[PDB]
Amino acid sequence: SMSGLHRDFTVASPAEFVTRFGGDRVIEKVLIANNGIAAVKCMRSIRRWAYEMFRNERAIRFVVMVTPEDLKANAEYIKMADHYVPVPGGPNNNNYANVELIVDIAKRIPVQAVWAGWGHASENPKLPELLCKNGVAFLGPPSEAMWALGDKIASTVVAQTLQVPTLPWSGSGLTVEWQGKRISVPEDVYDKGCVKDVDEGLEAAERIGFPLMIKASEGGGGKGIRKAESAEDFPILFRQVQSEIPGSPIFLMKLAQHARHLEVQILADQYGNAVSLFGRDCSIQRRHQKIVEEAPATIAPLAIFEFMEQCAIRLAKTVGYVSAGTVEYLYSQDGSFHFLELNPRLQVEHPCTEMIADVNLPAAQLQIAMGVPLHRLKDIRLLYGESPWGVTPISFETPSNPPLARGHVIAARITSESGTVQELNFRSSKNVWGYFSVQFGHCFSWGENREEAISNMVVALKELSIRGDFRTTVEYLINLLETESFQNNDIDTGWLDYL
Repeated sequence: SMSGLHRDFTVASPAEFVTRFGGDRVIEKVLIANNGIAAVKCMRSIRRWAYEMFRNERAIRFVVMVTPEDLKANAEYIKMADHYVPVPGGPNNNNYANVELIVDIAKRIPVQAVWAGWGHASENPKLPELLCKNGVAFLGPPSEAMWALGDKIASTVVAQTLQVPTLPWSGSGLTVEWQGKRISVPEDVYDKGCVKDVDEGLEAAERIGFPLMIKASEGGGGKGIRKAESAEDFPILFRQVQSEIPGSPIFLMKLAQHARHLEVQILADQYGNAVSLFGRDCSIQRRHQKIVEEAPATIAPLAIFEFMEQCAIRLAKTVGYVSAGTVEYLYSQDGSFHFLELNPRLQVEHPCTEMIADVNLPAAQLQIAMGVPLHRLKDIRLLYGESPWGVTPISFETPSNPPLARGHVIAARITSESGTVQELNFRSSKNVWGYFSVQFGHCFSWGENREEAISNMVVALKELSIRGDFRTTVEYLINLLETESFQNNDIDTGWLDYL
């Protein structure tokens, strides 16, 4: 995982840093509630920052969890960490996703914090909840924020309240009344967004139009989802969704007719300040999978993408968000965008943004978790044109130097033809780096401009193809990246099919 690329700008210990930087809580021992690439990038990013600040890569100790599997396969993440605690094997609910387990190990060590990144319990509000109730910090939003955010039903009411365009759904039109105190959606208004039976489901279904999606809020992970295309199928489809994720609330939402998928990168401290770090473009997908990703998103006019940025920050500030998160939008060929959801966690394609904005996200996460306020994070100060170590307040809303992304990035999701994660090296192109977890992986390419970004990524995939387990699986990526349609960044993405 890439960590990036006279006075004394260093302290002697976490303690001094917390004190010196307006911090309010010292975290020097962290438990990583995850494994694989997530566990690797978390350590690498933080340790890079630890070295820059303490001239000691180990200043922030790490304790990881190891299932009898990862352990036997010799996952690299195991020897990297400072301490590791062996955990039960089997599905994640017996480990990396078992919340009681995490807080239990978190308490016994003890650590001052936990990081889960993405996957597993990363989005389960009961984790930060149980952690705080035992005085263990969380490198992610507080349970209140995720609560106040809720599932799609709740968050959509909130986007709507804040007047953010949304796709027509069973809850279209619902809002709540809106100094402090985060927003909350009444249990009664929430139910007005669901559907209890085929009777009322069909009702709303007619008001929305076909085709549409039948989705269970508790659903997710390939479950609790269906595509209704006619009133003659709604009944069986709706009952299908019921039998798959029983008891779950269900809602309907219009099926977006092939548009762009844009993301906004949010970063917020524990004081009310939240900023955007440009966004990502992930309109290229192969069967519900983000294959190729861009950064920033150029497809959309800076004026319109900047507005999405503001709404996103608004949305975040309202739920009292903390740390990093993603707000997904749906930009249309003409100029219409709709809020889709907010990711209460860091994503795997984050290195894109780290690359165009020079921000070490996991390190930001850790400093915010110690109470350091945005204007006191070196990476942000620099991004805002300020002093690397000044104490000066930064006006994020109306900055004197509106940050500009440095370059363009391309990200490709790759697949194969001891260890769990393999770091990739390229003698060919030099603005590319990647990893491969053994199954899937990612490659990140930097370029002075989009052209060079695409170019480099390609020359890299080719070097990649020399590898045995990569003689075919990445061929279509190269062909795809070289297609003229992609070359000119056509607003239309249809061409992805007849490839």
